[PDB]
Amino acid sequence: NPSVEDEPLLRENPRRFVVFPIEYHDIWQMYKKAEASFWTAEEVDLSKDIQHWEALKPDERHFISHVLAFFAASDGIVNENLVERFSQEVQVTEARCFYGFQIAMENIHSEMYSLLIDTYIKDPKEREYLFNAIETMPCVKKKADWALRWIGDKEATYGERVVAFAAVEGIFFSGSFASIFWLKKRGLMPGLTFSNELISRDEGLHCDFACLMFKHLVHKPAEQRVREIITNAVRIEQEFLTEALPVKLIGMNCTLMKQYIEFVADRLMLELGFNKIFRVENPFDFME
Amino acid sequence: NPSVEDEPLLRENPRRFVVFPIEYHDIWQMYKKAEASFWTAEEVDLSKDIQHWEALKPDERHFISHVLAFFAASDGIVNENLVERFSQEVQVTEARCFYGFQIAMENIHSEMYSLLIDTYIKDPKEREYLFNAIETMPCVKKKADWALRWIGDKEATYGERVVAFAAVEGIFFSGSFASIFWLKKRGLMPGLTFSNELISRDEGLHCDFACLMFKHLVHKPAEQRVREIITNAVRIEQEFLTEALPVKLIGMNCTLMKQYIEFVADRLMLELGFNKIFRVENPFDFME
Ligand SMILES: [Co+2]
Ligand SMILES: [Co+2]
Ligand SMILES: [Co+2]
Ligand SMILES: [Co+2]
Repeated sequence: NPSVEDEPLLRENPRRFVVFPIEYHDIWQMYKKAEASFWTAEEVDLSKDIQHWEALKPDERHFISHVLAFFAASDGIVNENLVERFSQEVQVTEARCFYGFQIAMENIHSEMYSLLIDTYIKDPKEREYLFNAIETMPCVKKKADWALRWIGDKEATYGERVVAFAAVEGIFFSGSFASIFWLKKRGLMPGLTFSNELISRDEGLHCDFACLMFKHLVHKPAEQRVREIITNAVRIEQEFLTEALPVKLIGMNCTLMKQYIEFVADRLMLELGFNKIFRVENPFDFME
Repeated sequence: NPSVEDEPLLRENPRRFVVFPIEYHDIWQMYKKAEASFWTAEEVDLSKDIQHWEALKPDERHFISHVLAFFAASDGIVNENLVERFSQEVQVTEARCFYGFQIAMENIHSEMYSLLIDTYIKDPKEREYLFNAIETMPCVKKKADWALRWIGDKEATYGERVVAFAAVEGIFFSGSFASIFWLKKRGLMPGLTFSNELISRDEGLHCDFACLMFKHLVHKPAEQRVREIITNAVRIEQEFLTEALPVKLIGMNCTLMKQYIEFVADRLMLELGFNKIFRVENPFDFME
């Protein structure tokens, strides 16, 4: 390999397989924060929610079910990206650790969503419909396809793929994470919202890490390119939350939801070392 | 792909990425046992050992240091096998889960050994010597090379590679796990032996799982082939523990150590569904 041979993160250097002669304390500290946040789905008590789900309005259940549909496999995709690309291509021991843990936690998120979906939708029909939302519901498909693309895209560089996946884990999740936090505020679905809390704290960590990898990348995509992969994520996430599945359904103001998504992308841009794109304030007090 | 298209474990079937429509409860139960056994190195208290290491005899420290040398990277190799082969080639959600966890736990074992090595060898010279034992100490190299081979071996089949790695995780570790348990018995090195307890319980689980994968493999290697990959592991592990690093050094009877290694391989053969090879009793009461 050429250009790669000059990238600390990817260079075939290791000639080691050991951990303590610690090379990057920043990457290491990130792996430690994650190890510290370990949790199992068994910990989220879903016993009640089954009826909480009943107390809901039809438009709300519609909403929450479509949102779950998406979360049902995305953390699937992620782990399929991390095991056949990142945790691989990267040869820095501290980063492979962070990545080994991320994969373990994505399979737990993945499990969490399923339990959710099983606890709420008992009629088998719907259940299968939601489980295979990747191939049944357009909107989510137009999402899963995006993250699914950077996996097999044989052309994109690790620089571009890290950003894109940061967009998937932060922008593609921010929409729903915000709306789920809304419910919590409004006193609804404590099993949903509690799980949504643990998981969100993980995705936050998975993005900062992605950003951190980006910053250890030498030859990275130009700002304009990054701005465009992020911007596109914003549009696909917006369209999703104020069109194919309007947050109106749970009583939220689309226009503000949009502004939030942008505020999120702005925070992602800072993290990556660039300027804000949209320059808009985070409109939800319970999010800032 | 041909033959593979007919293997449940490897067939490009998924078209899912979700976990709850649970297909194999046996593989699932194995992933749950593992999730349940989670532990962090932070949990092993090494505060004392530094001097316990001093109370030891020179031949014993020699022994324990060379044994650590090996454990310093093997769990490195394993995870490099699991991320760029098994967790990949396998498409069964329950198995990828077990594998996501195994990788997370191997990076912790990997960390555990380093902490050990740092706590015991303070002089930097030795320390680097042991950390790079893969390229410094023959005997271990003749071990790491074996597991390292089935990783890049482009010819071997997933059937053969599962057995071989089961040989690496059970036979290549049994020797040292036995001798470390000896010390525990004889009142020595509680930090070493305690960590050696947690880790051993994991490798046991990693082998049964490997065996379990083998049993879900349709078209597998013939018994003779399996007998030979296992037998070879026995010889390389024996030679190591009664030649290049005789258990004599910690007061153990080589001849019996050999018999143990065979008893271990026999238990591995049963597990895989075959007949015992050696037919010898497990000689250590504290192991059977
Ligand atoms: Co996740
Ligand atoms: Co994530
Ligand atoms: Co291990
Ligand atoms: Co193992």
